[PDB]
Parts: sequence; C-alpha cells; structure tokens
Amino acid sequence: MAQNLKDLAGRLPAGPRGMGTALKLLLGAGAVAYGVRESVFTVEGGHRAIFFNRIGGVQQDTILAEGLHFRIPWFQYPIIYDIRARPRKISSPTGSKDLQMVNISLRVLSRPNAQELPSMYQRLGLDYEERVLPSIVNEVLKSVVAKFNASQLITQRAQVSLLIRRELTERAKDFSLILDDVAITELSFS
Amino acid sequence: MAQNLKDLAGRLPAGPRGMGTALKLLLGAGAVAYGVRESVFTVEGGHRAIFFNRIGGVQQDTILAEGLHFRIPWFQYPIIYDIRARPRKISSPTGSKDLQMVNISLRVLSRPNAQELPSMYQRLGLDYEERVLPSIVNEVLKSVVAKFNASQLITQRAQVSLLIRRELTERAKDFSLILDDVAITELSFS
Amino acid sequence: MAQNLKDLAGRLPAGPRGMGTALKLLLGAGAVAYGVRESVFTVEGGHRAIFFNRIGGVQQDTILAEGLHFRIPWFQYPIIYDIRARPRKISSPTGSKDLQMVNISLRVLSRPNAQELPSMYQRLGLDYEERVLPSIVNEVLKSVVAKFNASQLITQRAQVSLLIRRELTERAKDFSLILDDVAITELSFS
Amino acid sequence: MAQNLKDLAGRLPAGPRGMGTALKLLLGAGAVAYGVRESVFTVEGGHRAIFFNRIGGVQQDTILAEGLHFRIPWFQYPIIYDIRARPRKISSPTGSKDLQMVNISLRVLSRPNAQELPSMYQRLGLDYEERVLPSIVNEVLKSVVAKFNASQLITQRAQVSLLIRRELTERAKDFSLILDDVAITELSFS
Amino acid sequence: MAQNLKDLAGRLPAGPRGMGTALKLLLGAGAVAYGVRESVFTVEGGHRAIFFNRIGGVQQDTILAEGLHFRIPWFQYPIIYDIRARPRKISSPTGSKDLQMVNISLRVLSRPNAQELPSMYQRLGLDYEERVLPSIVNEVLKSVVAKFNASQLITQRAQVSLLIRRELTERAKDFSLILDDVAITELSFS
Amino acid sequence: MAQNLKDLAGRLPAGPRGMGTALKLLLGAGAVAYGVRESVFTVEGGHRAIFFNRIGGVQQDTILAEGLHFRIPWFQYPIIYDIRARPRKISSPTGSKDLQMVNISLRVLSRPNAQELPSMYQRLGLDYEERVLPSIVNEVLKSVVAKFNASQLITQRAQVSLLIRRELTERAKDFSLILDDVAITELSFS
Repeated sequence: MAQNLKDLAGRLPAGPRGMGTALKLLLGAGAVAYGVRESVFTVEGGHRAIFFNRIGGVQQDTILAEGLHFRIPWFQYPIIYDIRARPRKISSPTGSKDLQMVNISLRVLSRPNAQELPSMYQRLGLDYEERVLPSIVNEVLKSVVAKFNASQLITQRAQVSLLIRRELTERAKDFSLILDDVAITELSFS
Repeated sequence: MAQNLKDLAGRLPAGPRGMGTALKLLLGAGAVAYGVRESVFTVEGGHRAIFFNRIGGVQQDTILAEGLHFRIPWFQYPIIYDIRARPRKISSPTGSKDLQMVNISLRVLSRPNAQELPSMYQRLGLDYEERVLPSIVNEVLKSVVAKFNASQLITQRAQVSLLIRRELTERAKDFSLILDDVAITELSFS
Repeated sequence: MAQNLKDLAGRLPAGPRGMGTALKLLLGAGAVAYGVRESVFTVEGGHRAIFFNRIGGVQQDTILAEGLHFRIPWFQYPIIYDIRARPRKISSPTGSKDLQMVNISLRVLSRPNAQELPSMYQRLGLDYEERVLPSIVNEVLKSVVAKFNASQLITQRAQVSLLIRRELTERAKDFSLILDDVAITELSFS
Repeated sequence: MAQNLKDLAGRLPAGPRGMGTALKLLLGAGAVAYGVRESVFTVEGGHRAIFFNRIGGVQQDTILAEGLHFRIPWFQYPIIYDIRARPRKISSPTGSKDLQMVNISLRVLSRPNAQELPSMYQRLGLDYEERVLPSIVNEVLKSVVAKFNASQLITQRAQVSLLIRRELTERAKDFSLILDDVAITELSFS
Repeated sequence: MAQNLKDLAGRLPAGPRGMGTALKLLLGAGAVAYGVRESVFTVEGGHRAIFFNRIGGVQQDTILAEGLHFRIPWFQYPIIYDIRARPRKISSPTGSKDLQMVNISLRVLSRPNAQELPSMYQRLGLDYEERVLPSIVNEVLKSVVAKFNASQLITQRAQVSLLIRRELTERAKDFSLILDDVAITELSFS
Repeated sequence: MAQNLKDLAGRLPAGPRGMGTALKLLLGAGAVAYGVRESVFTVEGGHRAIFFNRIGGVQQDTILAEGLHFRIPWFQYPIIYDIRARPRKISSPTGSKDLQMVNISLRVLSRPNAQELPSMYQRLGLDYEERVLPSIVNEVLKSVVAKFNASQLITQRAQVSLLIRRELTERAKDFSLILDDVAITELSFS
C-alpha cells in the first residue's frame, strides 16, 4: 500500500523520447568494443598476471599463474611478462691455470617453471634478464676458466660444464626460481 | 477465429518509431562487423580446434580437425595450436664407453598429424616442449653413449643413427601419439 | 489501362521519413568498405583462387589461375596460397660406399608451373611442401649418396647432381606437375 | 525577363532536413577518407604506376615513372612494383674445357632506371625475376665454363668475367631496357 | 545606420535546429582526427623534412633540420628520409699488382648530418645508399688492389686503409654531405 | 536565498530537446577514445620520460624514471628512449710498439641508471652513440696498442683489457654518467 511505488512506474513510460535515444547509445558501445578488442586484462592463457599502480615503482617483466579476474578494481595496471625462445651465447678465450690459450663459453636458459614472478619482480634487481643474464653467464665463466685446466678442457668441452653445472644452479636460483639445463658449445685455442 | 492474431501481424507493417530508428542499427552493425573480421572462433579449415574455460586449465600446442563449431557456449575459449617449423638440436660429446671420448646426439620432432590434441594437452604438458626436448634428447645420448661405442665412435652417426631412433621412438610417442621422423647431425672428436 | 502504374511513379517525387534516413545509409556504406579493404575474395596480385565449404572437407594452401568472380555464391570460402622465395637446404654427413665420412647438401626450388593446386591440394597429402620437401630431398639423397662414391665426390660436388636430377624429377612430379632445377651445394669430409 | 530563373533561387530558402542532413554528408566524407588513408592510386615516393583490367590479363612486378593521376577512370586496377636491394649469388664448381676442375660464380643486378616495366610486364612472361635470376646466371655460368679454360680462369676470376660482360649485356637486354654491371666473386678448386 | 553591427547579432541565432545540428559537426571532427593519428607532416624530433609537389621528380631520400610547420600551404607533399644503422660490406680476394691474391673489404657508415639532403638529392639520383655504396667502395676497393701489392696487404689489412682513407674522403663528399670513417675489416688469400 | 543562485538552477537545464542532444555528445567521446588507445603520453612498463618543445630536434635518446605526468602542457612533446640490446664490436690488428703483428680490440657499453638522460640528452648529443662508439673505441685502441708491447698483450687478451678498463671508465663516463662494463673479444696475429 503506497502511492510512491505506483507513481514511479508512471515515470518509466512517461517521456518515451528518452527510450528512443537509448538506441544511439547501443551503437556507440559496438564502436567502443573494437578499441577494447585490441587490448584486455584477463590473462588469456600460457601467460601469468602481475600488479602495479600509477603512483609507485612499475613492475619489471614477471608472470605467476592464470586466474579469472579483470583490471576493473580502482588502481591496478596492465603489464605482464610473456615467455619465448631465448638466443644468447658467446665464445670467450681465456686461460689462467695452464698457460697457452684456453677458451671457455657458457650460456643460461630461461624456463617458465613454478610461479613466483611477482615476488622476484623487485627482488630480481634492476632491469630484467639482460642485467643478470650476461653477468651470471660471464661471472661463472670467468671464475671457472681460472680453476679448470686447459689439458682437460681440450679433452671435452662438455666436461667443463659438469663442474659449472653446480655453480650455475645456485646462481640463477639465487635471483628467482626456474629450471634451466647446463650445457655449452665451446671451442678451445692452441 | 482469434482477432488478436490479426492485431499482432498488423504491427509488422505498422511499427512504432522503432522502424525508423531501426535504420541506425543496420548502419551500426556494419561497423561492429569490422571488429569481428580481426578475430573469430570457427576454425578456418587448415587448423584444428581446442577447448578450455576461464577457470584454470588453459590449453595450447593442440589441434584435431575442422568443423563449424567454436566459442558458441559460455564456458569456452579461443586458443589453438598452429603448425610451424621447429629448430632445436645440439652435439653432445661424452666419453665413457671408448678409449678417449665419443660424440652422440639426437634431435626430436613433433608433428600433430591426427590423434586428438586436447586429450594430450594436459597430459603432454602445457608448453612442456622445451622441457621434454632437452630432457629426452640429453638423456638418450647419455644412456646410449655408455652402452657401447669404442670403435663405433666414427661409424656411430652412421650405424647408431638407427639405435638412437629405436629408443627415441618409444620416448617420443610416450608423451603423446604422433607420426614424426627424427635424425641428427653428429660429429665425433678424435 | 492501369492507374497503379501512375501511383508507383509518385514514390520518387516525395520527402517522407525514409528519405531523411536514406542518407544515413550512404554514409555508413563508406565505413563498411574499410572492413572489406583489409580482406576480399577476387584474386588480386599474381595469385590463384581455390574453393571449399564449411564441412569436414577443406581447401587451403593451393592456387590455380586468375578469374573475375566474388565469393558471394552461397557456400564458398576464401583460403588461397601465395608464391615467394624458398630457402630450404641442409648439410648431411653419411658415407659407406667408400669411407665413413661424406657430407652432402641439396636445395629444392618452388615454381608454380601451370596450375593444378586444387587437384594436387588433397592429393599432395596433409600439410603442403613442408612434408614432401624434406621427405624427398632427404630420401633421394640418402638413397643416392649410398650408391655414389666418396673419391668421386671430391672430383666435383655437381657431378652427383646429374644422377639425382633423373631420380628427383620422378619424385617431384609424383606429387603434381612442376619444373624444378637440380643442383647441390655441398662440402665433403675425408 | 525569365521567371524560371527566379524560381530556382526561391528554392534555396526552403531546405528543412536537406540543409540539416546535408551536414551528415560532410562528416561522412572525413570517415571515408580513413579507408583511403591505408591505400591509394596516385603513386608516391620513388615508385612507378602500372595498369590492368579485371577481364584483361593482370599487370604486376613492373614500374614505369611518376605522374599525377587517380585510378578513377572506369576499368583500371592498382597493382605496382617497388624497388629494393637484391641479394642473389652462388659458388658453382664446373670443369670441362680442362682436365682439372674450375669454378664459375655469377649474379645479376636489377635497376629501376629507364622506363619499360609495362612493356616488359607481359614480355617478361608469367614469373618475374625468380625465373630470370637463376636462369641467366646458371645458363651463362655453365655455357661460359665449357668454352673458357681452367688454367685461364684460375689466373684471375675477373679475367673470365670480361668475356661474360659481352654476353650478359645481350641476355639482360631481354628483361625490358636496363643496364647491368658484370662482376662476380668466385673461388676455383684445384 | 551601423547595419553591420545589427546583422552580426542576427547571425548568432540560426534557428533552434541550427545549434542542435551544430553538435553533430563537433563529433565528426574527433573522427577525422583518428585517420590523422596514423600519419602527419610536422617532422617529430629525430628526423629532417623534405619538400615536393605533384609535378615532376618526387623527392623522398632527403632530410632538413627540424622546424615547426605543417603540410598545409597549397602544393607540398609528405615524403621524408629516415636515418638508422646500416650494415653494408663485402669479403673477396682479387689479384692484379702481384701474382698472389690481394683481398680488400671496407664498410661505410652513415652519420646523422643535416647539411642539405634536398640540394644534393636531385644531384644524387635514385638508389643513393644502394648504388653509391658499392660504386664508391667496390670501385676504390677492387681498383686499389692493382695499385698496392699482396705481400704488403697480408702484413696488415689496416695498413692499406691509410691510403684509401684519403680517397674515401673525396668520394664521400662527391655525393651529398656526410662524414665517413676510415677502417677495413678483411681477410686475404695466399 | 539570492536570486542569482536560484535562477542558475533554471539555466542549467535546457528543455527536453537540449538534454536529448547531449546524448550524441557522450557517444562521440567513445570514438575519440579509440584513437587514444593506439597512443598516449604517460610512460608505461620499465620506461623513463623525456621532455622537449616544438622548435628543433633534441631530447630523444633519454629515460629517467616513472611518475604520472606526461604531455600535460602545450610546449611538451612525446619522444622517449627505450632500453634494448646493443651489438657493437671490432677486432683491430695493428703493430707499432713491437716488431711482429699484435692485435688490440676494445668495446664500450652504455646503460641507463637513474636521473641522467634528461641532463645529458643535449651534452651527449641526439643519438650520437654511433659516432662516440667508434670514436672512443678506435681512439683508446690505437693509444693503448702503441703504448704496451705485443709480448705482454699476446700473453692474454684479458691483461691488456685490465689496463684499458681505467682509461675507458674515464672516457665512457665523460659523455654521460652511467654504470656499464666494457670487455672485448680480442684475437692476435702471429
């Protein structure tokens, strides 16, 4: 029993001109949908999501796991890291444990294993892989060439990665959690 | 005879202003069709389809055959695997079953011919190619090399070429059922 | 005679509501042309047309000749193949008729001789050249490299082209009708 | 004194929706220009124009000179060739004039100079450079080595090219009118 | 009396639909800006401007210092040249001054020097960096081989760079204004 | 209470025809948003901002840090430097401090740290890395090779790199302030 509720129902039909303009709005949504078709926030697949807000430090290439959510909260940003083939290797000639000319080449592989990119994002350090990728590869490469010998090096370039395999596992892991294989293509000088 | 039946039909030819405004809809639909031209769900014909829901369980590297059915329901997503060349190979030099050292290496090949890729999508492993490629290859050359290869070190790539396939054929089909050829370019050190 | 004929001519000289909206159509028509500008059916560049309908059967990767026609029948699809440079060759080491080290390397060329991609499409087998490219160049080589000799290989890597040129033309045409050139760029080991 | 001329100007002050909807046309003109922004007929930069009709063969891979004209006649199509660097060369070992084995390598150069792409369009044949590149290069190379000797070619890979410079001018003359430079990088076997 | 002021007040009120339809014009202006978002005439920081009109000789391979101006005069066209990295060099041996084999390989670098690309543009001719690269290098590179000897070249590929370094400065200025560096990376045959 | 504050409420609304046309405005804003979806000023990801006004070509190869501010005023422009791999190295073989032939190679690397690109953008030079790269790498290379001898250089390509590390650190930081490592792969000639 209330006239206020029954009166509101008369406002719906009252002024049908507003309903006509409502159509023009529907056509505008179809045109705006195109601009959205090119971008989106919900992680599609084969990729992980990461969070950051305008005011603050931006993320830095990092992917965790999939989830159903949209960037429609209030202060979240869209920036995610995608995985792909990684070509990065060099032949370094150096000797400090057997005179003559010794060589030692090393390379690391990046694999999307487990999930911990949001915690490693700022903990990984400045930049992303381009920073530590070359350092961890040239660092262990310059330290092992001095410990290893040239005689055993010429015997087999794969035998050199055997001792470095234990030093690289603790290095790449100290920055983040990932599974990489230790192997290298090296040429020795004589 | 129901008279209301004629009153409803008369509404088709005699519609309200919606008939005049309906024109703006036909002209707006042509614009929305453009956004669809850039993306769709029905597989064209030279590619196979795969299924997944917003929930966890994304799929990839999968493709069965062609049919007109796709992204029709609500719990379905568009993510399919397209065929493409695959460059992945290495020469592993190891010494164990010989006098000095033998070099044995093998490459794996994956070809989605016809065996339902969705069943293998979760079984094979989401993008687990980089994992099984080296894991299986790096493991095979490690087992066969220790089996026997003293004088065979030279004839190896020639004769062992078949032996590496015998153990690789069961390993390649282990992760999934597919018809593909596998051969590697070997070089021995002596 | 007939008054209905004179009443139909009055439809032109009039300014009803359809005329005010009729213009909105001429404008949106130019916007729909954009979606078509990105894709069409009438073959344009030096490419041939092929046909297939939404069904288990399909027709992709195949071109016959040019014709003036639009995909506006009732059940035809747009999927055509294009021609372009083709880089595909490998160095394989395999010797037995003489020594245990012989490297051979042949390259294949693609030429749209005449037109027969629609009949050769389903007759070519799954995929397109990717399957017959390596399967043929690798089989004709492993089979011929076994009969030839290593001592003659160093005499002239092209001398072997004369032999494979006869067996290659037999397998190359087995899939369809095309004119290919036989030549081999290779260095042998000894 | 004509009254009809006064009735024409009297019609100006009487355009209700004509003057209103007239604006919708001006705004639509800017929209149609967008689809044209991606493609056009008036050649631009250093490119030449070519002409062909749907039911009149097809022109392509051919550029003449610049001119101010639009493809708005009645039966003309937009398809033009562009200039760009050209990398194409091979090392072939062929010995016949002598008892030893001499090598002969050669490559052809292309230049947009001169204006004869429309006349050469149908003269060049169906294919374009891919057919004349390996043909004239593989033809003269095998036809010259047979005449030239090995001891004379080994003396200087440039000396043997001095004779081909005379025949290359005649063969290259076929592909429209253009001047080519005769020079080659070759290594001989012995 | 001052009718010019009374008519200015009557021009404001253009009917009720005049101000209502004027809005459709503003909404159309924002649309025309989209097609422009993809192109523009004011050279952005990092590029030089060039001028030409639909008449004869279309400019394109040029660049003038930055300036604030738009292609809105009356007869100007938008076509400008961009600067970037450039890899261009050859490796080949040549014999002439000595019976042995003299090899020479030099590479030229492009500097972002404004100076005046349009003045020299028409004086440069089409195919600048393309034909002028080998014409200046390939000529002084393959021609100087007959001037110097091989015994002195094999001693140091950089030694001969001291002489050609003086000729490379006269040829580089002969075409447009640019600063070239004197260096030679080359291997020689004995 | 005042009549101005009360009459203002009646001036806000403009009849049903005014509020009805206001809808067309909200629709135009949806279209202008798409043009912005392709470009913007607020930097994103791990990129830094740079500032310049319409006048010439400066402030381009630079990047400081992230903050929400960009192209707000009218004399500001959007042009920023994005970090990326850098391939630049050479082997310089020259003998002067000894009798035999000694080689000396060196490379310089540049990496952004924090607050340094906006100040050095002009002093460093608009993208002058191509000039300063060889200028310093070729300078310190000829000054050190002529200073030290080949006996100590051939002993290890790393030893000579340690002495140049002090001369390069002062030259690299000279053009700007940045933290980067400089190492080169050298090869000596016997």
